[PDB]
Amino acid sequence: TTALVCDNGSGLVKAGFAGDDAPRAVFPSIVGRPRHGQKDSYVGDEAQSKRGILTLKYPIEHGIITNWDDMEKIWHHTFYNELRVAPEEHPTLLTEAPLNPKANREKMTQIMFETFNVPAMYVAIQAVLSLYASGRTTGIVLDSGDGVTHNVPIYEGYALPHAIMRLDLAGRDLTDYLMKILTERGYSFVTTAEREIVRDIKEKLCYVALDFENEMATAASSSSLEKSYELPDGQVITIGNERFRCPETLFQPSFIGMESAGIHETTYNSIMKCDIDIRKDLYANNVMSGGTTMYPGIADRMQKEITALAPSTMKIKIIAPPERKYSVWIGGSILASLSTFQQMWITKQEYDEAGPSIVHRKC
Ligand SMILES: CO[C@H]1CC2=CC(=O)O[C@H](C2)[C@H](C)[C@@H](OC)C[C@H](OC)/C=C/[C@H](C)[C@@H](OC)C[C@@H](OC)/C=C/[C@H](C)[C@@H]([C@@H](C)[C@@H](OC)[C@@H](C)CCC(=O)[C@H](C)[C@@H](C/C=C/N(C)C=O)OC)OC(=O)/C=C/C=C(\C)C1
Ligand SMILES: Nc1ncnc2c1ncn2[C@@H]1O[C@H](COP(=O)(O)OP(=O)(O)OP(=O)(O)O)[C@@H](O)[C@H]1O
Ligand SMILES: [Ca+2]
Ligand SMILES: [Ca+2]
Repeated sequence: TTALVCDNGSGLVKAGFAGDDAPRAVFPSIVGRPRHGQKDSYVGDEAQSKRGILTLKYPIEHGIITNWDDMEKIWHHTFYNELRVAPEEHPTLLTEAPLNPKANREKMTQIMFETFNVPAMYVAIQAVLSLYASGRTTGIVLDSGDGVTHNVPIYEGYALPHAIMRLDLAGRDLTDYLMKILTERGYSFVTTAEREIVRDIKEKLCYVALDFENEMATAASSSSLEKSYELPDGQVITIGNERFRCPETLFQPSFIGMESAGIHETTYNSIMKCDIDIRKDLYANNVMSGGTTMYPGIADRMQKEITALAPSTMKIKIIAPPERKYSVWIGGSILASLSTFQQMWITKQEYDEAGPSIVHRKC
């Protein structure tokens, strides 16, 4: 009876056992079916590698599960293939997006008990789990993944739904933009294989400039910011100002034609929707989570930008844990293992005697 933790993301599923330091399984949130072994369906890395003979579907869009048949296949693959577990033997903690609809969390609960016959289950908000992994119960999380970005203020352990901000700009948009600007440089990154290559470039060589203009001027007048990158076939290319122009989009979404406030502004706006009494607690506990917060320099830039927006007397701290690609998962692991959490699981009996809407009371 070890609990399972499944963190379901737009781009990647992170899954494993409560008490482990990291998820054992990290794989793409993709289900593929034949166009014309062969097997009836494929999930994860195998679906991506065999994509030329498959139609791919992405059942989590901007953090929200939108296809239940495909999501069932993802969970089945997680349990049976990746973790090699019988879900009927393990309490299972799932994660969900901030502002996940009531009907959605009901269907998650239904499927876990009825399809997978789990003995117990819980559904927790991703950003809240990341805050827990940072060792606190009060703060404001910026969670940015492959498909969605949220600001989530949290007080005494619970998210404050009225102040949550959602922005449909995240890692996939940054990858697409890097493809575009490397192509404008004189290269050609346009195909699906080239998307995977550019994602690798983004993850290895991009960074957030402390000051965009200073960095552009450095790049214009020297080769000091230029890095080499070797493609799979051996050709070597040069990346220059694209390294920081790509993640700059988070702070200035207009670079890709979005009129949204940038991540510093949405952080400020979210704090200002909260009760005035807790705002200082939020400013002093800005926690970054998700893969799209991984850029070197992001914390210092956030500190600078929030300082410029906040009152002059305000103490501001940005916490950017090294583990933040997996901090939602870690939060789930430590929560599921915690003595005081054990009474909070929805049990199989509780489900049988209430149905899926028990999720609103217990979660
Ligand atoms: C080495 O592993 C760590 C890696 C890590 C990941 C990360 O993302 O962040 C870093 C660490 C982090 C920045 C860190 O870095 C070095 C610094 C952090 O600074 C304070 C230090 C953390 C220590 C690791 C931790 O030592 C155990 C310090 C400790 O200090 C006293 C903190 C303890 C917190 C009390 C504890 C809480 C938050 C955690 O408890 C396990 C929560 C799960 C409690 C949740 C809770 O009380 C809610 C409100 C209640 C009800 C549920 C409400 N829900 C679900 C609402 O939505 O749950 C029952 O928090 C912890 O015990 C946190 C433990 C974290 C780990 C074991 C992860
Ligand atoms: N070192 C890195 N630098 C920049 N981006 C990174 C880095 N590592 C991972 N990423 C990006 O992070 C994203 C994946 O992060 P994450 O697992 O948090 O998202 P997700 O949970 O799948 O999606 P979402 O939370 O949006 O639903 C991808 O876009 C990936 O390219
Ligand atoms: Ca996520
Ligand atoms: Ca703008």
